[PDB]
Amino acid sequence: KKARMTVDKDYKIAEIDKRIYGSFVEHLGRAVYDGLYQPGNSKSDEDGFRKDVIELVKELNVPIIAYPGGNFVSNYFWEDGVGPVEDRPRRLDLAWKSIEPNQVGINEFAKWCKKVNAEIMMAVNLGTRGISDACNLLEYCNHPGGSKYSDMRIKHGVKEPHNIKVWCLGNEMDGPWQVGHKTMDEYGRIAEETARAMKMIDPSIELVACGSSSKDMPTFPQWEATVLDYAYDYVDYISLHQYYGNKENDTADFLAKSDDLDDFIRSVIATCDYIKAKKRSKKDIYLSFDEWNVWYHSNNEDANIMQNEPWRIAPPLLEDIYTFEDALLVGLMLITLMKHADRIKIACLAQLINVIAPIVTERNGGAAWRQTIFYPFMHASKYGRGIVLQPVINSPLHDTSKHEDVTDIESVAIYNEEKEEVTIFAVNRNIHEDIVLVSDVRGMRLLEHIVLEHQDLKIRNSVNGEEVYPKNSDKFDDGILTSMLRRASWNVIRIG
Amino acid sequence: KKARMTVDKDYKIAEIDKRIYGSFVEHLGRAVYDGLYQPGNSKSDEDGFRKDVIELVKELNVPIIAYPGGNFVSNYFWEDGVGPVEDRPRRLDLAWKSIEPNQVGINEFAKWCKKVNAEIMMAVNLGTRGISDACNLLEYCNHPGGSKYSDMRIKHGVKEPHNIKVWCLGNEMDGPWQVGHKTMDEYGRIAEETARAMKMIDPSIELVACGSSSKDMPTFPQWEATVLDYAYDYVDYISLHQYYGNKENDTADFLAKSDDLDDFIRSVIATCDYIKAKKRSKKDIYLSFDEWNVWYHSNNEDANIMQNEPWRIAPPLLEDIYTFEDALLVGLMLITLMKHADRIKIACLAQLINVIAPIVTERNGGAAWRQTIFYPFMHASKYGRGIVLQPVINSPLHDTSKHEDVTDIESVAIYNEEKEEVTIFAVNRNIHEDIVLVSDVRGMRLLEHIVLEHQDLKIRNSVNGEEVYPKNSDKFDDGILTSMLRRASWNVIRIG
Amino acid sequence: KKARMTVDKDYKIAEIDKRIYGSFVEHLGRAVYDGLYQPGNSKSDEDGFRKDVIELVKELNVPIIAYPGGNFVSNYFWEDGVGPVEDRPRRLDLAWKSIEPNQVGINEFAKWCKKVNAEIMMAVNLGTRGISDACNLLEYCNHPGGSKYSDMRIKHGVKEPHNIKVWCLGNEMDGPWQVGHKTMDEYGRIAEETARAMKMIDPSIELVACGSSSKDMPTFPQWEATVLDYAYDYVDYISLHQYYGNKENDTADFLAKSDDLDDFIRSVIATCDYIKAKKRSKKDIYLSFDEWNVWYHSNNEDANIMQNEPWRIAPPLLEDIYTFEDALLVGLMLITLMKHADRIKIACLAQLINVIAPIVTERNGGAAWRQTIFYPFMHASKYGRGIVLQPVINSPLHDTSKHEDVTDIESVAIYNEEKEEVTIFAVNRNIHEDIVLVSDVRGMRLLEHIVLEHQDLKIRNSVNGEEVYPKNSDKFDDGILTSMLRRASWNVIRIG
Ligand SMILES: OC[C@@H]1O[C@@H](O)[C@H](O)[C@H]1O
Ligand SMILES: OC[C@@H]1O[C@@H](O)[C@H](O)[C@H]1O
Ligand SMILES: OC[C@@H]1O[C@@H](O)[C@H](O)[C@H]1O
Repeated sequence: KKARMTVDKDYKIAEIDKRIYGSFVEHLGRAVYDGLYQPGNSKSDEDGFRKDVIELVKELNVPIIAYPGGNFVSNYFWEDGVGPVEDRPRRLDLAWKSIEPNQVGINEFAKWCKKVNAEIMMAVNLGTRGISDACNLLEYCNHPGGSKYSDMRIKHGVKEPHNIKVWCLGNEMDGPWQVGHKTMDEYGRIAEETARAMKMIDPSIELVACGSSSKDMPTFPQWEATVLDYAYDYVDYISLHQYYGNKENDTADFLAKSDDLDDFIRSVIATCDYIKAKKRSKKDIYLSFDEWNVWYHSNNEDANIMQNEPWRIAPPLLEDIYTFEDALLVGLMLITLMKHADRIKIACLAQLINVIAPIVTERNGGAAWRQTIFYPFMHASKYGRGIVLQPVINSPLHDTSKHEDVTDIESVAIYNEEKEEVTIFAVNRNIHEDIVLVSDVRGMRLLEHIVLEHQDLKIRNSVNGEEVYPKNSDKFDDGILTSMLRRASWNVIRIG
Repeated sequence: KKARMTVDKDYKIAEIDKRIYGSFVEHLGRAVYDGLYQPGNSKSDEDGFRKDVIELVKELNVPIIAYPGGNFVSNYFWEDGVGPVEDRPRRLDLAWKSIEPNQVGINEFAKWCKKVNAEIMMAVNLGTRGISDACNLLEYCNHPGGSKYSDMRIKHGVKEPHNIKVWCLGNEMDGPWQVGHKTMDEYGRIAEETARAMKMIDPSIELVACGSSSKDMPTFPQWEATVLDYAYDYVDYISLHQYYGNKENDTADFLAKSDDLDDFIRSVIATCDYIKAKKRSKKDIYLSFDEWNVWYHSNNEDANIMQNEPWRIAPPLLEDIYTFEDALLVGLMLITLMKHADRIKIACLAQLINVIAPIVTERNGGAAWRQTIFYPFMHASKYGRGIVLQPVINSPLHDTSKHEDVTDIESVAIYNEEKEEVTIFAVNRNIHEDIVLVSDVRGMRLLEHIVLEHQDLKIRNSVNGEEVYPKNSDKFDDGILTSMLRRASWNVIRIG
Repeated sequence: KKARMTVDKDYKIAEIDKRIYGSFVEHLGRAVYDGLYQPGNSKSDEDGFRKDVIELVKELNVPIIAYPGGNFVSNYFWEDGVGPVEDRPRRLDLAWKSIEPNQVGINEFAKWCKKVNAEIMMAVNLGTRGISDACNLLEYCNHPGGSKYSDMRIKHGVKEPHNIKVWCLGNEMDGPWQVGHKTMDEYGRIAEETARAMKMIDPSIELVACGSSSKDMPTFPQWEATVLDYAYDYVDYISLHQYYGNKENDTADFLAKSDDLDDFIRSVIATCDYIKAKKRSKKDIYLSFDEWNVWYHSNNEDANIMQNEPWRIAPPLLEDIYTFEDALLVGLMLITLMKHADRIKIACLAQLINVIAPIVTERNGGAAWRQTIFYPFMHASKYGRGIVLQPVINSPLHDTSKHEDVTDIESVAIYNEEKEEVTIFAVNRNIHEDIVLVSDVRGMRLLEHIVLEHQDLKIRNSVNGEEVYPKNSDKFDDGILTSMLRRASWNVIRIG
C-alpha cells in the first residue's frame, strides 16, 4: 500500500524520438476503403478523404505511418496503384482473401499523410518481387526527375518527390501465413542486396530489416541474428512485432503481459549488440517496433469471411472493439516502450483506421468514434516528448496465473526541458487495491492530473458514445509528488 | 505349366482412381501441329482438330491429360499462347530445339479436352519463371471474374473459368538436359512457396510436386525426400517417371522390367511415408506416375534431327513405332499400376498423339491409326474401373539374362460391384511355354476372353492395317475359372 | 651490365590468340558520351562517331572489345538500348551515380565495332537479371529470324544477326561495391544455369565465367574453384582482373609488380587444373584477362564527383593521365600476358576510350591524343602475332623495396611464319644501369629496333603533344643479334 519513486533531471535514459508515436495503415479490411477514404461521402473532402477521421488522426500527433503492409505488401505490385485511376487493375489480395481495386495508391495515400501531418514509412514487396523493383519504387518516390521512374511520378501528377525517409525491406516473411515466405538465410541475403542497391539511389534513407513475426516463432532470435549478420552494414533498424490477447478472461494475467514485452525488447537488443561485436561495428542497430497492439476479439468473426464470403472488396476484417482493460495494456505497452526509448526509435500502433484501430468508422457509410485505446495513445504522444528518466522504483509485488513478481505500478518520467514540465505516466495493474505514489522529484508545482478509470473492466465504446475518456480528476508538497492511483487505472501526472 | 491364383472380393487393395488411365500431350514434335491440330484438313473441324483422332482418344477413355509439358514447360511463357492469335509470338523451344508458333495455347487445348471428354492437368513453368507467374496462370484459369487475369480470360473469349483441378509444380528439373535445372533444395523451396501461394488463390486445386526424372538419377530418391520435406503440407502428390526399352534384343528380360517398375513404386511409397513420419502428418502423399511408356525405337533419328535440322516447326521427333512385344510390356505395366491403385491415383501414358504414342497420324495431313500399345491401354481403361483384389498367386518362375525369379504369369483381378463383373488382366511373360491359370473365384458365369497374341514378337501396326488387335478368342466350372494363357500373350478374362 | 637470351623456333609455347590484344568500353564517364560518340561534332560521321578516334582505335589493332560492362551491366536492361531512340528511357546507373541516356545501345555499338574492325564480347546482366533475360539478348543477337527476339532485331534495323562469338556471364559480383552482389554458390549456380540455357539457343558461342575482382579479394581463389566446379561443362574461360598503381612513388618496385601478375596467373591456372582433376575432365579452361591496366591517378578526383555532383551525364570519371613509367609497366604486363599465351586466349586493356585509356578526347568538344600507354599496346598488337617462343634468359637480377630478385631484363619472342619475322619485346626495369641483350638466334637479317624511352619517368602526354612516342632509334651479325637496352626502356627488336 506504499510505492516510492525517484526522478532525477541529472539521470537520463535517452531522448525520446517522436516516431515511437507512429502508426500503420494496411490495405486490409476497411482500413482504407470506407475507412480513411470514402469518396462521395458528405464528411469527405474533394479528394475523397473523410475529414472527421483526418481530425482524429491529428489528435494522436502521429509523425509517421507505415504503409501498405503488413502481409499485403508481400504480393503487392506498387505500379498497379499509380497512374490514371481508369487503368488500375483489380487484383487478388492473397493475404486477406479479398479483392484490391487500387484506387488508393502511393500518390493518394501520400496526400492523406500531408492532411494528417505524417511521413510515410514505405514497405517494399520482397515476397514475389526483389532488388530491382524496390529500386524502381525508390526512384519513383525519391529521385527528383530526369529518369524513367522519376518522370513517371511527375507525369502521374506529383512534381515533387515524396522523399520518403524510412523504408521496410519487405514484411515479416518468416510466417507460414505469408506469400513468398523466406528462410532466415534467403531473407538476410535479399534484404542485404536490396539495402545495398537502394542506398545507391538515395543514401539519405534509412532501412528497416524484418525481425521475427513474433517472439513465439521457433526461429526467434536466430532469425534476427542471421538477418543482421548479412545486412549489418546496410540497414539501420531491426523490426519487432507483438500483439496480446485476453481470450483467457484473466485480467490479472493479461495485464501482466507488458513484462513479456520488456523481456522481448531486451532480447532483441542483446541480439543486435551480439552481432555488433561479431562485426566490430561502431554502429548500433535501433529498434523499429512497427507492429504492436491488442488483438484477440475479432478472431472468430474473421474466419467466417475468408472463406465463405471471400474476394469481397473491403470486408470487415479485424474489427476488434476494445475494452477498458485493453487500454490498460496499451498504456502499459506505451510505458514499456518509453522505458526503452534509447534503442526503440520507431514504433507503430497497429493499426490506425478501423482495422484493430483506435479510430473507427461505422460500416457502409460512416460515423467515426474513439475506441478505448485512443486516449492512452493520445496522452503518450502529447506529453511524452522530451527526455526519459530512469525508473528508480520500489513498488508492491503480486503474482498472477502465469506471471510472478509482477510490479503493481509501472511508471516512468518524461522531462521536457523546453516546456519546463515533467509528465509522469503510471498504470496500476492491481485490479483490486488502490496504491499511492510518492515521488522524490529531486528537481526543482503541480499542473494537473488526468486520469482514465472505470468500474467495468469489460466496458467498450461505440458510435453511440464514449464510456472511457480522460476525466481530469484527483487530488504535491515540497518537491515530493504525492498522488493516488485507483485499482486498475491509467494516470498522467503533470508538473510545472 | 499350371499357374494358380485365388480371387476373393473380401480381399481388396484399393478402389481404382480412373485418373490412372490418363495421358499427356506436350508441345513436342508432331503431337500438336501435324497431329491433333491440322487447320485446313478435310478430316479436321471448326477448330482445326482432326475428328478421326478425337474419336481415337475417346476410345481410350482418357479422363485427364497433362499439358503442356514436359520439358517444354520449363521455358514456356503461357501468355504467348493466349489471346488474339495474330499477336502471339514465335518462340524458340530450347527443350526440343523447335519453333513454337503458339497457334494452340491454353484455351485451344482446353476446348480440345472437352471434345475428347477429358480435363487438363496443368503444368506451370518453374524453370525460367516462378511464384507470381504461377499465381497469374492459376487465377486466369480458375478465378471467375473481376480481377486482372480472370477478366483477361473473359476478354479472351472464354467466359467460364477452366477450373483446372490438378496442377504440376514444374517439370523434372533434376536432369542436366532441362532448361532451368534446379538442385533438390532449390526446387524444394520454389515448389513449397508456389504451392502455398496457389492454394491461397484456389484452395480446391490439388498440387503435384516433381520427383526425380528417373530412378537411375543419383539424386533418387533423396530428391523426393527433400522436396516433400519442404512442400509436404501444401502438395498432394509426388510424381514418378519411368520408360523401358529393348535396345538389347532380349525379349525375355524386356518383359521382366515391369518387376523393376514395382520395386521403383515401393521406393517412392517408402520415401513418402518416411517424410510423413518426419512431419508427424496424418495426410498421405499419393503417387502421380505422370510419365510412363515404352520408348527406345526413335532414339537415333531424334539425334539426327536436333541438331542437324534445328528450329523447324513440328519436327517428326520421338516417333517410336511399337512392336507386339512392346504392347506386352505396356500391359504388364498397367497391371503393375493397378496392383498399386491404393497409392497411385494419377498416371499418364507418355504420350497421347504421335510422340511415343498409341495414336499416329501419318504426316503432312496424315492418316491416323492405332499402334500395338493402343490396345492393352484400351482394355485397362475400359474394364479397369472398380476395386482391386490382392493378387494371391503362385505361378512358375524363370530367370532371364539380368533378372532372377521372374514370374511367368502376371495377373490382377479387379471387381466392379455395380456392373456385377470381375475382370482378370493376365499376361504370360513366358515367351516359350503356355500356362493354364486356375483361378479360384470364391463365389460369385464367364462373359468373354479377349486376347492380344502374335507369333511375330517384333510385328508392328501401320496405316495399312493392324497386325495386333483384340481377337475375341479361346478357351468356369463350379467356381474355378480355368483359362489357357498362350505364350507371350495379353489376356482380359471376364466373369459376371 | 650484359644479359644473355637465346630464341629457337623449336622451343615453342603457343600460338598467340589475337584476342590477347582486346579492349573494353564501359558506359562509364566519358567513354561513350563526349568520347567515341558525339553526334553533332564536326569530326563525327553519319552515326555520331568521332572519326579521329575510329582511326586511332584502328591503329591499335583491337580485334575484340568487351561491352557494356563492367559494373554498369549489373543493373543494365538491354531493352533500353534498342528501338526508336525517342522511346529509349533515361536510367539511374547505380554503378557510377550517373544518368544513362541510352542513346548508344547494342545495335549502335555494333556498328562502331565494324568501323574499328573489331568484335563484341558481350556481358549479360546477372546481378538484377537472370536466365531468361540472357536468353532473350542472345536470341536478339544470334538467331537469324522468325522468332520473337530475332524478328525484333530486324524490326530495329539490323536484318542480319551480330552473331556475338563470346559472352560474359555477368560481372565481378563478389565485391560489396556492385549492385546485385552474389556469393560463390549463388554466382556459381546462376552461371551454370545461364550458360546451360544459352548454349541451347546457340551452341557456337563461348562463355566466360567471372573470377574474383582481384587477387586480393579474401574469397580468392576459392571463388574461382567453386564457380568452375558448378559451371565447368558449360563455360570456356575464367576471367582475371589486375590493376597497378604507383601512389607510393617507388618507380623500381612499380616496374616489378608484373612478377606479381605472373604469380597471379599461375595460381588461377593451378586452380583450373585442380578442378580439372576433380571433374576428371579432358577439357582445359582458358584464361580471359578482360580487365588489366595501370590505374591510380584520378582516385582523388573520382570521389569528389560522387556524391557531390551526382547523376550527371558523362562526368570525367577515371580519367587517368598516364606518365612514362606507366607505359613501362603496361609493357611488362603485355610481355607477361604473351608469356602465358598457352592459357590466356582473351585479354582486354581496360579501358579503350577516355576511362583509364590509351586514347583521350579533351572534353566538351574534342581533341584526341595518345596517352603514353598507347604505344606498347600498339607494338604488341602489331608485331606480336604468330608463335610465342620459349624464352631462355640468364638475365641479371636486382632487389627493390618490397620485391626480391627481380629480373633486370624481361623479354619474349613472337615468330610469324607468314613474314619470317621474329619480333622481340624487351624492357629494362633497372631504372639505373644500362644492359645489353645478346640474343643467340638459332634461326635465321636485322630490320628495325623501335624504342620508347625518356628521361623524366613522370613525363606525360597531352592534347598539346606527345612527349612519349616511338623513335626508330638504336643501336645483328651472323648468329648473334646484339642490342643495347637503355635503362627504363621498352624495345621492340626485329629480324627478317
Ligand atoms: O497487422 C495485422 C496483421 O498482423 C500481422 O500478422 C501482419 O503483419 C499484419 O498484416
Ligand atoms: O515425354 C517426353 C519427355 O521425356 C521426359 O524425359 C520429358 O519430361 C518429356 O518431355
Ligand atoms: O575499369 C573497369 C571498372 O572498374 C572495375 O572495378 C569494374 O569492373 C569496372 O566497372
